[PDB]
Amino acid sequence: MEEGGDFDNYYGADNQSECEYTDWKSSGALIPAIYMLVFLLGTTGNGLVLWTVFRKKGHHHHHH
Repeated sequence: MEEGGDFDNYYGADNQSECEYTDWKSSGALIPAIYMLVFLLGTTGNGLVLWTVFRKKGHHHHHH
Protein backbone atom coordinates (compact mmCIF):
# COMPACT_ATOMS: atom_id res chain seq x y z
CA MET A 1 0.00 0.00 0.00
CA GLU A 2 3.06 2.20 0.49
CA GLU A 3 1.64 4.35 3.29
CA GLY A 4 4.51 6.83 3.55
CA GLY A 5 2.39 9.31 5.50
CA ASP A 6 4.28 12.60 5.71
CA PHE A 7 3.69 15.34 3.14
CA ASP A 8 1.90 13.60 0.28
CA ASN A 9 -1.78 13.82 1.21
CA TYR A 10 -4.04 16.83 0.72
CA TYR A 11 -0.92 18.69 1.82
CA GLY A 12 -1.02 21.55 -0.68
CA ALA A 13 -3.33 20.83 -3.61
CA ASP A 14 -2.48 18.30 -6.31
CA ASN A 15 -5.59 19.41 -8.19
CA GLN A 16 -8.54 17.60 -6.62
CA SER A 17 -11.11 18.69 -9.21
CA GLU A 18 -9.45 21.60 -11.01
CA CYS A 19 -9.93 20.04 -14.44
CA GLU A 20 -9.04 23.54 -15.65
CA TYR A 21 -5.25 23.50 -15.38
CA THR A 22 -4.54 21.29 -18.40
CA ASP A 23 -8.01 21.02 -19.95
CA TRP A 24 -8.92 24.68 -20.41
CA LYS A 25 -7.42 24.07 -23.85
CA SER A 26 -7.91 20.32 -24.20
CA SER A 27 -4.42 19.34 -25.33
CA GLY A 28 -3.70 16.34 -23.10
CA ALA A 29 -6.91 14.31 -23.22
CA LEU A 30 -7.42 13.63 -26.93
CA ILE A 31 -3.76 13.17 -27.87
CA PRO A 32 -2.74 10.68 -25.12
CA ALA A 33 -5.76 8.50 -25.89
CA ILE A 34 -4.96 7.56 -29.49
CA TYR A 35 -1.23 7.96 -30.09
CA MET A 36 -0.91 5.13 -27.58
CA LEU A 37 -2.91 2.17 -28.89
CA VAL A 38 -1.68 3.23 -32.33
CA PHE A 39 1.79 4.79 -32.39
CA LEU A 40 2.98 1.70 -30.53
CA LEU A 41 0.94 -0.83 -32.51
CA GLY A 42 0.54 -0.05 -36.21
CA THR A 43 4.34 0.03 -36.25
CA THR A 44 5.93 -0.30 -32.81
CA GLY A 45 9.10 0.52 -34.74
CA ASN A 46 9.08 -2.90 -36.39
CA GLY A 47 7.48 -1.66 -39.61
CA LEU A 48 10.00 1.09 -40.36
CA VAL A 49 12.96 -1.06 -39.31
CA LEU A 50 12.31 -4.56 -40.67
CA TRP A 51 10.16 -4.06 -43.76
CA THR A 52 13.15 -2.01 -44.91
CA VAL A 53 15.11 -5.22 -45.47
CA PHE A 54 12.63 -6.09 -48.21
CA ARG A 55 13.55 -2.73 -49.74
CA LYS A 56 17.23 -2.18 -48.96
CA LYS A 57 17.78 -4.77 -51.68
CA GLY A 58 17.99 -1.82 -54.07
CA HIS A 59 16.96 1.63 -52.85
CA HIS A 60 17.19 2.58 -56.53
CA HIS A 61 15.14 0.14 -58.60
CA HIS A 62 15.21 -3.65 -58.41
CA HIS A 63 12.99 -5.92 -60.50
CA HIS A 64 16.00 -6.40 -62.77
